[PDB]
Amino acid sequence: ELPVIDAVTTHAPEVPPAIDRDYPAKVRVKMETVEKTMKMDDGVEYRYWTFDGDVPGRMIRVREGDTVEVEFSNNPSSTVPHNVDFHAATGQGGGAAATFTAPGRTSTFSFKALQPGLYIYHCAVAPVGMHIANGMYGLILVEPKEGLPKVDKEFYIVQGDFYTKGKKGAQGLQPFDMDKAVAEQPEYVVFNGHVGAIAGDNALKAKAGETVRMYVGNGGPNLVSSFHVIGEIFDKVYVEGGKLINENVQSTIVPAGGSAIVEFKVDIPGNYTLVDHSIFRAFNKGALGQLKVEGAENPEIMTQKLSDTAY
Amino acid sequence: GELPVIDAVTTHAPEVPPAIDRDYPAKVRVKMETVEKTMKMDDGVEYRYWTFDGDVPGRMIRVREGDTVEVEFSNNPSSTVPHNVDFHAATGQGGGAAATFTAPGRTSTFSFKALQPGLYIYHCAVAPVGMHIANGMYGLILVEPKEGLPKVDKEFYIVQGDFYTKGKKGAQGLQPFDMDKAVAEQPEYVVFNGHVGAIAGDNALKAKAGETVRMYVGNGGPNLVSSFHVIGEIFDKVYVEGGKLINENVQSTIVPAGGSAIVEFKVDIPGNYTLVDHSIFRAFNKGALGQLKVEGAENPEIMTQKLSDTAY
Amino acid sequence: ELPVIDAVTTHAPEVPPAIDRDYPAKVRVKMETVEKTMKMDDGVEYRYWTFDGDVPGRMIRVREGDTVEVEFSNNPSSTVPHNVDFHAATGQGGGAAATFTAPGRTSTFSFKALQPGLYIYHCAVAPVGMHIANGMYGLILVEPKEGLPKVDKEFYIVQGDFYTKGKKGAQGLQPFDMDKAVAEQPEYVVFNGHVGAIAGDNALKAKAGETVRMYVGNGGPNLVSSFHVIGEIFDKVYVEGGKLINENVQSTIVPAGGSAIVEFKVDIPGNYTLVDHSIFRAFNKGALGQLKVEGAENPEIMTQKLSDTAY
Ligand SMILES: [Cu+2]
Ligand SMILES: [Cu+2]
Ligand SMILES: [Cu+2]
Ligand SMILES: [Cu+2]
Ligand SMILES: [Cu+2]
Ligand SMILES: [Cu+2]
Repeated sequence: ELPVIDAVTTHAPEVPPAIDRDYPAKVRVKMETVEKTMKMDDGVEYRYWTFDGDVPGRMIRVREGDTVEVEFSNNPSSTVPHNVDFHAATGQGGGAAATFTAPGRTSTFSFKALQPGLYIYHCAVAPVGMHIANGMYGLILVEPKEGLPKVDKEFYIVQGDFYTKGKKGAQGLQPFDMDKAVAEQPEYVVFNGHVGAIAGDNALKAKAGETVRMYVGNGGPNLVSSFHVIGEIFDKVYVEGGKLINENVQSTIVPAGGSAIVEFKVDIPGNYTLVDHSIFRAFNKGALGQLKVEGAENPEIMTQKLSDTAY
Repeated sequence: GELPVIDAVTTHAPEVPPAIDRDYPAKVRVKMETVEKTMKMDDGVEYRYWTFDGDVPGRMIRVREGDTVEVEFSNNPSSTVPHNVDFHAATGQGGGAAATFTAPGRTSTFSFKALQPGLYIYHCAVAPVGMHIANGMYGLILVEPKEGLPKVDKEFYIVQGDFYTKGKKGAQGLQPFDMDKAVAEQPEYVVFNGHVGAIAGDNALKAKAGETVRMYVGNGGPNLVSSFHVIGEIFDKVYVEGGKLINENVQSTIVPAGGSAIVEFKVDIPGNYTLVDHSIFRAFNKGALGQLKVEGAENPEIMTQKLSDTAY
Repeated sequence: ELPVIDAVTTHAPEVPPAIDRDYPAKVRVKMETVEKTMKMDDGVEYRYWTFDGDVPGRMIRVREGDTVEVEFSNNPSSTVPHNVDFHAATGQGGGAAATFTAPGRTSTFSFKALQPGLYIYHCAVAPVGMHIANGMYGLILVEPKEGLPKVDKEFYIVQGDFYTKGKKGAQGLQPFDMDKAVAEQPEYVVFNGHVGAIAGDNALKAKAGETVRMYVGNGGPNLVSSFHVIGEIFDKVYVEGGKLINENVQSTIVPAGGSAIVEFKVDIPGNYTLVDHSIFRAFNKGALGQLKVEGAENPEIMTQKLSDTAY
């Protein structure tokens, strides 16, 4: 039958390596759900529900035609059951029924990855919106049979909207707020679970001259992202994460429960800012990340300020 | 004047008219009636709907690019206001709205040429436009390419809409339209085909394992943009924004307000597949949830049941 | 080096002429920021922050491979500094750092236009959302080296959402409302800065038989547009302002901080209404424009009302 291979899965913002196999395999993935309290912002704590200890879950990377076998464990300290719906999976609930797992239990199931693409996976236990809004989502990349083109740098980015009882900035442990969630009025909108998770000392890094690809998911639960990198243009966009390629795009829509792949070349050093360009989200609710690029200046691409005079 | 005349075959949702087996233009005659009527929105919740032909959405029309569409548009004498129709398929003043303004008890006729293929919203455009749309007056007209569309085993007609009631969702009785919530874009219900449960439970769509499925998806709005997804399926093909461009291997696709999309997939194994707007509180808290029930033989090679349950 | 050329820029809804040049140039652009009070609607005044005296800024048109040299002046009557982030620019802030300009000063800098497309530019001084929400955005078109196809008529259209302390209709000078902006609850949604800016006596004009191209931007700050022209179908859409072309589209998404190009032939006379088809925006918040087309009727394309009888 098919050979068995253990999956390499990565914590955001890292991405598993490209697959060098030209035949189908049974790829074994282990996942654990963990409820834990973490910092959403300075002085603000939140009780996240997570795949494997953070938001988003770890990235999976398989090849079209693979069978994906999932061993799904719910930590005994969890208060509720959890499960997983893979948008990459064809069949009931994307796997949700087969993976329904009470605290302190393990479920196993498998599915065939019939189509390439970049797929959200998320918990689907009722009330589904709360399980997602507490942070239970990630991406699985299903490569085309021939692979994707080579790039220098790859990053794993997932946007989410969060609903707290207090206003943004209100200190302490902030509970989930169902009324704000139903009204689609989030207090925080973030990349990778937390304000500053990929900014500042957590900034992404590259060098001038390098090609960059970002695997961008939107776990929602509710918002649609107008995704943009300040100071860059997307040379290529895989539209809605599908096969169709657009070029020379400044800002691209990432549907709720959907994805996009964007590619660009960083030509000169600087700090490049990832945003949701519904711009009060970025500068007032947290939807802001950084890519720091080192290397040599090149005035032919962009200069510093050349003069300052009276007007 | 010398074209043959064909009576249109139109369908109530979720059904779709047969494919056109024509490689030549015709004059297609369409009859429409507008009716105001109280129906159930949800358990114990009633709503005064304004409708094309007695339900939400209106009946689906299907013609071929290059056809002349002759519309006979009647407003039921019981209606309280005039109604008309703007076809996004039509080129010219108001998409036909200027030519179809019809008082209760009257009938208007006009015609237009369907110059471009696509999947087009049609809706009432009487002032105030947002209320006429928000009360349910929208449908789809499919204009086929001259060579037709590929064959598929099953076709469905789905239209999302957002609704604005004075009471909160669940509040019992006849709920009036709430202008202030509509202007704020804060709907109480978000539904497929006009009502909670319209294509779920006993009303679920039906297919058999092995069949290819095409869904004609509209968004009448008035206000929301849909992130459309089928739980347990991947879109093999998407006609982007309802146009000529085809995307493939898409999990969730944007349906603009007043816009559309065509999606296609193959249902490989049995199960209950859920249509949602994946702005997910709309799906599970406001009604934007449909079901496709597929019967046939299991296939563990596509997906298994739970294989084991052990202590962790 | 490069020949130096002065830019021809235009106030909306006009577009600069097509570029016939077959060689790269250094294109000099002068921009001034001005804060001024203008009418938003009948009896409603608003303190706008503008590029060159209105909303949107003047449209810039250059050729892929040009160097764009910007002379950026901030009027001494301004209360705060202003700058510009060009989405067409590759590098720090899209130029925002290099163009940071206090009231009464002029900055200069330059950047190379590396990719064709239709790009938003906007102010990026903190708080970014407020500078954008007060009116500081425009479009720059970067033509492909071979130019775009010829059309008869071209228009410059930019949607924006505005946040006033009072409800829509409230008279007098209306201050910016930060709370409504953070909540994404605008009072006005308009084309080109004001209610009626391209309607009525300000309507766009064409003649039956002409091909029309609209360069459509969305300055936001927050809303995504479902752009539609009542009575027309888009023959061509440059998706998200990029290279990919869709055809036969009734309504297209314009991302926040993004753009689209749409093209259609006007076949018969009439009044064709530009709307955001999130339709309460168009008929209750101001997102309504008009294209008046003169010429001969053609009943084979659409008839008038042919009869009115009893039912
Ligand atoms: Cu869960
Ligand atoms: Cu999902
Ligand atoms: Cu009506
Ligand atoms: Cu419409
Ligand atoms: Cu400014
Ligand atoms: Cu920007």
